[PDB]
Amino acid sequence: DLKIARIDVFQVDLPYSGGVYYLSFDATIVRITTDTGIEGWGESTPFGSNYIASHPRGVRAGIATMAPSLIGLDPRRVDRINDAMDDALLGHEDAKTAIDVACWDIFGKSVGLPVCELLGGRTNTRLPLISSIYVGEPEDMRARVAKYRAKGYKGQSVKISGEPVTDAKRITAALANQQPDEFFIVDANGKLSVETALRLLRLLPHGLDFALEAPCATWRECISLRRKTDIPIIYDELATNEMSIVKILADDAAEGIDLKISKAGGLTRGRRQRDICLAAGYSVSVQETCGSDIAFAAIVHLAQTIPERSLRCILECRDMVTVKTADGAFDIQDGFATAPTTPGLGIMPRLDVLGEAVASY
Amino acid sequence: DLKIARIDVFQVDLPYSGGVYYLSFDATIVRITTDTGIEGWGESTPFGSNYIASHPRGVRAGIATMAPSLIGLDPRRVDRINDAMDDALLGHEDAKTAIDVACWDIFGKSVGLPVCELLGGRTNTRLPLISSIYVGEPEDMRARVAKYRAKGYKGQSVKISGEPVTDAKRITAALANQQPDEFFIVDANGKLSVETALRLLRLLPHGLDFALEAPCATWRECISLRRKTDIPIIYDELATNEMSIVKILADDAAEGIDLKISKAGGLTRGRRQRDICLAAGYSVSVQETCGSDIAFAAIVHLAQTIPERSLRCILECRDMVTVKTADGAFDIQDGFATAPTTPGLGIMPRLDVLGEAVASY
Ligand SMILES: [Mg+2]
Ligand SMILES: [Mg+2]
Repeated sequence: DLKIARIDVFQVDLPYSGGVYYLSFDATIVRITTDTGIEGWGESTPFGSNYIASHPRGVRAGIATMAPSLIGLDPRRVDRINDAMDDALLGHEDAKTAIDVACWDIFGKSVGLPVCELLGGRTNTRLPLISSIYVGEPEDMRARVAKYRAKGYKGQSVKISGEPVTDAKRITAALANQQPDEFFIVDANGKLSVETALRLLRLLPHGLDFALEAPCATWRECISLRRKTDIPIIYDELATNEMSIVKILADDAAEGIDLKISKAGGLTRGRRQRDICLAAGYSVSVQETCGSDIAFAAIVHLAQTIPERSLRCILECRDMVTVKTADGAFDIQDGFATAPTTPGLGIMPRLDVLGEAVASY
Repeated sequence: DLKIARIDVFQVDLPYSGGVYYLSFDATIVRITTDTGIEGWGESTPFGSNYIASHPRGVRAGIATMAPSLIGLDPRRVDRINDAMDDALLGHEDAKTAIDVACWDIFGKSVGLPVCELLGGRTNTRLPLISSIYVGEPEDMRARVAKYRAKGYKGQSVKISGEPVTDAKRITAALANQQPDEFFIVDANGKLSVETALRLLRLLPHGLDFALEAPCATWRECISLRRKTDIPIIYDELATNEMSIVKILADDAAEGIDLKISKAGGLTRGRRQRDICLAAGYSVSVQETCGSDIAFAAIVHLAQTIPERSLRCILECRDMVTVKTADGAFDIQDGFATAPTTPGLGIMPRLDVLGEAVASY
């Protein structure tokens, strides 16, 4: 009754809004067209190739291997589509993401409903945006946190380098005037060894309220650290597909996850993981490795289905870039947003920015 | 004093010697040339894209992302080369493999020594080849096991489907006349759920001597099963880089591993893992996902450095294909082989078979 007739891949250079990130992004955007003419869009944009086992060339290569096997399938059967992608290629959540998201776009358009409504129904609360406080001198970090607070942000992500003594001063300053209505995350991006994590935690003065995200690079190290601290731990890099989330629960390894759409594998896997976390009482932040307006659409729709008490902000990933790839109303107002109310993802890509497809199936 | 001047990538179709595998291979071969003219070779050939998170297009895409960063580095500093590959791209052991192996080839040629001698020194014992018994009717499997026994093979790998009742009959028949000098492996290739693994193990009659390889798809399932059985367990698909091997030890999860060169990340990582296993008392089989004569060279040199008591056969991966990519003397004789004694890997590629490079850096 409805079949995938074509899968087109586009490539877009997305300049970094921060100029240069020390220690532009190559975005992969996919358009799926059904036999009836409905078009759906999805995106997968890795944060370089050093964040997790993912890179731009890898995303497109993965799509090339899977795409042929998807032609003729019903895009509305999102779980079956994912089963099919899994049968064609193991892992590669980053390559599967854009395809899955596009199917959801088509799905919503086919029944005339916003994606969040097909994901269980939209909540009646707004979505808090989270700030990104890059590593710098303690006072600089504190000032930037203040700038965001003055813009209405209620969530802040403080990055650290991995050098415990200075990091301690950075966290102390960054949280200097934290308020009762703010949620703070200290993100180590897997840069701490257990030794360094313990040294950092022991150096911190009392009174600092935050959750520690991605403390160490490997599962073993994070578990080892978990046994020696009472600080809330959030998995990000190590939280990949739904099988990894179940492992977190089996190991009582953390208190929540940073659910990045393209690391999870799309909205379908995002839903699977959402339900695992909500069933367990884990907190969930919805973000992305990186991405334009299209990737942001997926973030907002998934987040709009997570009860406020369980949500830990969302990342307006498009803030990381300077090129607009699509139009959409996300109702942004002083640090908060809400999912659109039109069919599908609620976005309309700018074909001129996408250029001609780099691949077609 | 010695630097990488060029990295060329070749692609070779390798027809399956078994005709068609149910439920040809695309081989990636790399040639590294130093500024002084020394050439080294390496290979990475995935067993399709369903075995592990690896595919042909992915191997080459990974090389494209890493290669530029390697130009100018000393190929002899194998561990530093691997550190550099890690700095350019996380994971992707499959893409790193061919480059690492080629550096070892260069390394051995530069000092006029076989790779196994630079890996710690060759043992004085022969390397037993292992058979591959594809799934079939019980009697057919038993007959094929007999065929290999009659050829002098002392190692046998019996594959199963994942259907416990029939699998039990298959294992019973396949091992019907196993001898005192033979080592048997039953490989589930991660196809058993804990439920199915338990049902299979409970159905088997007493007296069957074998080690169970890759029983379940995920780490959690394998640990769960480990707690409910006393059968030796060997990790294959889940044994990836050295960090995973340390995790096996931390979890007391298995008795040994199936070390596949391209899954491990090359000879350097192979050495790292070898030492972890030998230090622990874990058994080690040296194989490959798939591969021609070049990939086979890496297998033999690593295996020739593992004490006989700890080795669990090697896979003559080239037996899986019908196209010869290089000449080399592996001293094959009735189910046994030994590493060559000439410099480097001891192989000379057939340039005519490789065709023109598909990529150059
Ligand atoms: Mg993070
Ligand atoms: Mg195996």
